[PDB]
Amino acid sequence: VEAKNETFAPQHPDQYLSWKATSEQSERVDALAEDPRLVILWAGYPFSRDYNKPRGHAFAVTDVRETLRTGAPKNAEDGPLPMACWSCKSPDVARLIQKDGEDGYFHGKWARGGPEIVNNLGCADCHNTASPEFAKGKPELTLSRPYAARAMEAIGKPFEKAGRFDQQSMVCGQCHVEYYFDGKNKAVKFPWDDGMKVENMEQYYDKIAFSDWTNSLSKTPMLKAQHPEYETWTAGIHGKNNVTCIDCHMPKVQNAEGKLYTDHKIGNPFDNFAQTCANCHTQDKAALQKVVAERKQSINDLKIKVEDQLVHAHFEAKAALDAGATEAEMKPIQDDIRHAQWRWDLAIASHGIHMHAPEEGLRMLGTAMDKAADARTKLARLLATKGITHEIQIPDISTKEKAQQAIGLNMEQIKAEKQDFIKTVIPQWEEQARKNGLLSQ
Amino acid sequence: VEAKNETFAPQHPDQYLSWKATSEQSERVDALAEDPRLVILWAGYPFSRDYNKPRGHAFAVTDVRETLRTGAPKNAEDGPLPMACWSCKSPDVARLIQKDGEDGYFHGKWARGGPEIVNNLGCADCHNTASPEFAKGKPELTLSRPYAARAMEAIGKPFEKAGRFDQQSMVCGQCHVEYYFDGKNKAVKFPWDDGMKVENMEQYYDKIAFSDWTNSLSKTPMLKAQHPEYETWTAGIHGKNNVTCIDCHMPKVQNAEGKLYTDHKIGNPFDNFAQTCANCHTQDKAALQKVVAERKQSINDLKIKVEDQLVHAHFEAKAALDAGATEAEMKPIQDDIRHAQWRWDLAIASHGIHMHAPEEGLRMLGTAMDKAADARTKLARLLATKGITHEIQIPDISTKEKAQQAIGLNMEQIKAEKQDFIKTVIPQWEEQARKNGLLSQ
Ligand code: HEC
Ligand code: HEC
Ligand code: HEC
Ligand code: HEC
Ligand code: HEC
Ligand code: HEC
Ligand code: HEC
Ligand code: HEC
Ligand code: HEC
Ligand code: HEC
Ligand SMILES: [Ca+2]
Ligand SMILES: [Ca+2]
Ligand SMILES: [Ca+2]
Ligand SMILES: [Ca+2]
Repeated sequence: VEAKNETFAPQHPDQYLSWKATSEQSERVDALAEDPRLVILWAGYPFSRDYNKPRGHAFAVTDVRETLRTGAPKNAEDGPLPMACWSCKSPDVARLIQKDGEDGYFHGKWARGGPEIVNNLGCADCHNTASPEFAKGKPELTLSRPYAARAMEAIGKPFEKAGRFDQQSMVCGQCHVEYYFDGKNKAVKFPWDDGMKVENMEQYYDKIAFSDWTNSLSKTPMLKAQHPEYETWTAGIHGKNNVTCIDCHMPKVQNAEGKLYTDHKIGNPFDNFAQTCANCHTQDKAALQKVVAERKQSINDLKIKVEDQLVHAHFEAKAALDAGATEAEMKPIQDDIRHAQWRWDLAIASHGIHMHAPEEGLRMLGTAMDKAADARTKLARLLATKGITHEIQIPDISTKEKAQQAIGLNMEQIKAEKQDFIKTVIPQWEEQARKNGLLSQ
Repeated sequence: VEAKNETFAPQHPDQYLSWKATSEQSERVDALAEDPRLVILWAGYPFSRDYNKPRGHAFAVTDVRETLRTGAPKNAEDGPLPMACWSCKSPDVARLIQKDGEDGYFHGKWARGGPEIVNNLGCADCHNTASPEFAKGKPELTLSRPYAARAMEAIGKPFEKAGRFDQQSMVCGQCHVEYYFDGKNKAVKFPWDDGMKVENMEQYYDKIAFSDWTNSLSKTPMLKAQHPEYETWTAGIHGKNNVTCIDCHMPKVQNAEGKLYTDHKIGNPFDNFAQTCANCHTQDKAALQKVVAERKQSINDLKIKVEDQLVHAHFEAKAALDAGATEAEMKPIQDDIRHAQWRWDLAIASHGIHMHAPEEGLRMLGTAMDKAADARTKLARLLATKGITHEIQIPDISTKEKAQQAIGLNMEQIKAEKQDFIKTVIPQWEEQARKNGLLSQ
């Protein structure tokens, strides 16, 4: 596998050039600053430190390098996070998987990978670049992540038997999914064995009593959702009609000399409306943008109501622990909080949900609300048995920075450490990669 | 106005015959039997006695005659309900409105109308049959209910200025809407002044402190939703694309001799798929029925979770009243129950919601859940201050008949009175109507 994408700029100029252009999509928006409530709901987990909205594929490697979530490893065995964090960021992951094998790849801390995983998300992620057919300009789409191949099988869709159009969406489905870390090596695995609906994955995580972390306010064993667009897309009316991710996000387009190719500048479809929705819809651009924005507002409105409930629940649960509640007394409440938050998180962890499957988004939040209702109703009784009967009062969480101080984060300290790491360690990584010829000189 | 529909059978055979055929749609399904939870939620209101799903237009008059809800008037001034209950059932309503004027029509009890309102929902409800153009076989659509005309104005769409296709949906919008009874005469009025969304109508009813009834379990001043398909259709993706009620429910169709006309057998569109959906869709019948049925199950699943919460809330509120809670103490809880149930009710009072605007149905239920959550959380605290800290236990409500006994209904007594009334008073009404030539001999 060839991870150095430049290698391919000469044979495949139109793709290389449009691919490279995702660097223009560089706005990196602080999702926590926008919704400080998230810091409470993720108390005790790295997402409470740093969580931004997605940007261009071109920023993948640098963004995982720079999140507060990966911390500031002193050495190849240090740092909070495992090798698996590289998995969906670079074609060097494919290199390493074929070089050291999967287990070899997953072994160790993220930091171990720093001077190995250096090329931007690119050609060998989606393409079997080895094939002689690829130089000839045929796609030769492939799944380069074996854990993604397994999952497509688990879901009844073995890649190599799927038709061309299913395969298009599956390449995106290598990374744009909900996943968890499986086993002591912490390998990536999509929780799809029982299906891809919220309640499927819920029972699945429960069969194996898995938790991503324990919320540090309520002591609840939490599950974390991550960007489930593949699951959520297939549930939506476009996916039911086999409108693929490529149909909206990678439209066929023309050379300055009318040669047709696929736009690799993967971004917002509305930017190229004539070449995307317009292919299948007669409504004009402003009409369709308007509909989409209404679904975004609806979901956001309900989204915040659920989040407000969960903020009350985590702090009520803390008030109960402080009042001497025992584990047996907390366990049913924690079950409800775990379930409520999982449904909420999965509902909105994809920033596309209002477009891909707005009605599933709304449905998940409704069922999140049902569990949050139970959680807080059980807490009001529990606290009563402890002699407390007033409303539990929440610290000021009107800003990201207040919410972070409120759950005990030393943000200056944390940012200082990260800034020191970025400034000094990353350039060491790139110099090592150059010497080893992993990175273009 | 000509309320005797037969009058028109000779000039307009294809319409008359298909119109008459809604009598084939005669299955009258007991909605209460299916969901006994409704009896609790409507405790103290007529809907807790009798509530069926819709059937054919041909059964409108007889169904309003036979519901337990209209009771068994001893005379023209007796009975629980007003004249307004006739409003959306018969073209004799249009007769009376033009003959006695609107105020004259609304004055009095339902019972007063019994020998006056006797023809089936029909031609003069939707058509200006007076127009010479109508005999010539032009539609000459009209709004025969002035309170419907006002509402279309209130919504920025004066009928006579709307285009042909908006007008099609507006005739259905004379009856298929959420309404309330305004003033001492209890005239029909659509609560559309602030718009037709759930939150519009909610603030609207609140501005004027209106209540339909007080739930007899929780003493909450309740609002009742009714079949808001007009409002809900305009909100959905088909209405946004001006697919009219006629496009799915009254398809254009062909004579045995290829004369084209509009099917007046108003029923389920799927029955005539080749002539309805198929006009605009390429998916086949089973594919589209399958989608529609999934949305129906999603909504029904959420629907029952909200209902269960509201059942708990009404009985918890009762427990609190029983424990001595004062009005000041109850008022904030009652506000939340009123709001929660209103959002739920409006979300599912239309049996078409999963088809017309599934996502607005889901959304409303989500916001119903948020208020139900607040209601029960405040109740748990209120009860605590009364020395109660255990879960409030709910009577057995597993059947319609159990739930009805549980809220204090004497159903045998009620049914016996109704049965007596139907057997003896109705045939008197029809004989009077014949003698006055209101009803075909
Ligand atoms: C595929 C299964 C992934 C694994 C494993 C990890 N990430 Fe990821 N990440 C993935 C996608 C598809 C996206 C974009 C969509 C989205 O909703 O964000 C991302 C994005 C990020 C970002 C940028 C945004 C942000 O959160 O600031 C960061 C910083 C990031 N990912 C970090 C990260 C870490 C630290 C991981 C190891 C736990 C990790 N990702 C794994 C897909 C996948
Ligand atoms: C996934 C995120 C991709 C990355 C990274 C790259 N390509 Fe791609 N490419 C992708 C898809 C989904 C498709 C279309 C397949 C189909 O069935 O239509 C393609 C296609 C190509 C082609 C074929 C010609 C064409 O349709 O334009 C070429 C020559 C190609 N891709 C080249 C290419 C190069 C050089 C890349 C690295 C810079 C690269 N692709 C990355 C998806 C993805
Ligand atoms: C793992 C190798 C990925 C594959 C395969 C695909 N995407 Fe991706 N995507 C990935 C990451 C890590 C990120 C976040 C980048 C960051 O640094 O923040 C993304 C992001 C997107 C976005 C958002 C773009 C923006 O400007 O905001 C989109 C629209 C997107 N990805 C689409 C997409 C499609 C359509 C894919 C299949 C061809 C696809 N991605 C594959 C990682 C990976
Ligand atoms: C058209 C029917 C689409 C298909 C098929 C897919 N996506 Fe999409 N996506 C679409 C739109 C219109 C938007 C933007 C919504 C808006 O408010 O403008 C998106 C967005 C995304 C994003 C996030 C973008 C961001 O926050 O920067 C991602 C990560 C994304 N889409 C992924 C994605 C994948 C993986 C798909 C195949 C499973 C896919 N989309 C299909 C429209 C459409
Ligand atoms: C063909 C490959 C499509 C492209 C490209 C886009 N859409 Fe689409 N859309 C498509 C189908 C086949 C359908 C189902 C209706 C039908 O014609 O049978 C739709 C439906 C929608 C809807 C309504 C459903 C809903 O989710 O509420 C919307 C709002 C919609 N499509 C939006 C949309 C946008 C914004 C697109 C460009 C980003 C777009 N579609 C592209 C097929 C296709
Ligand atoms: C229009 C503004 C109406 C007024 C005023 C009343 N009703 Fe009605 N009713 C209306 C529609 C559009 C429908 C069918 C749709 C639906 O969801 O039911 C009905 C149906 C009935 C039925 C049949 C089903 C049932 O509940 O058993 C009955 C018995 C009925 N309506 C009774 C009724 C009474 C007693 C009224 C006065 C309070 C009344 N309706 C007013 C529209 C309208
Ligand atoms: C509303 C529930 C209606 C009732 C009751 C009746 N008609 Fe109707 N009719 C209705 C609509 C919505 C339309 C279509 C208008 C359009 O723009 O296409 C019609 C049309 C007719 C016509 C016109 C010819 C045609 O398109 O078939 C005729 C001759 C007609 N209607 C006759 C008719 C008679 C005789 C009725 C009482 C038995 C009657 N209609 C009732 C809606 C409604
Ligand atoms: C008041 C005069 C009405 C107008 C105008 C329209 N409808 Fe109606 N509809 C009305 C009632 C009172 C009822 C319930 C009948 C009963 O006795 O239960 C209904 C019912 C329907 C139904 C359900 C039919 C079934 O078989 O279950 C549908 C599909 C329906 N109505 C459609 C409809 C359309 C499309 C209209 C505009 C042309 C329309 N109705 C007008 C009362 C009135
Ligand atoms: C196609 C896009 C439709 C339009 C436009 C309207 N309706 Fe509809 N309606 C449609 C379907 C497919 C169904 C049945 C759903 C199912 O599960 O099979 C319905 C149903 C109704 C009903 C209730 C039927 C019943 O319970 O017997 C009513 C009262 C109804 N529809 C009313 C209605 C009105 C008033 C409309 C214009 C505002 C309207 N529908 C448009 C499909 C479509
Ligand atoms: C033209 C007058 C239509 C008729 C008749 C029916 N539908 Fe439709 N539908 C129509 C449009 C213009 C759209 C929007 C997408 C697009 O092509 O631009 C749709 C969309 C749908 C959808 C997807 C949206 C959603 O609500 O989830 C479904 C599921 C759908 N339509 C179903 C449907 C059925 C069951 C119909 C017969 C009862 C039907 N449509 C008729 C236009 C028209
Ligand atoms: Ca973005
Ligand atoms: Ca996860
Ligand atoms: Ca029916
Ligand atoms: Ca009402």
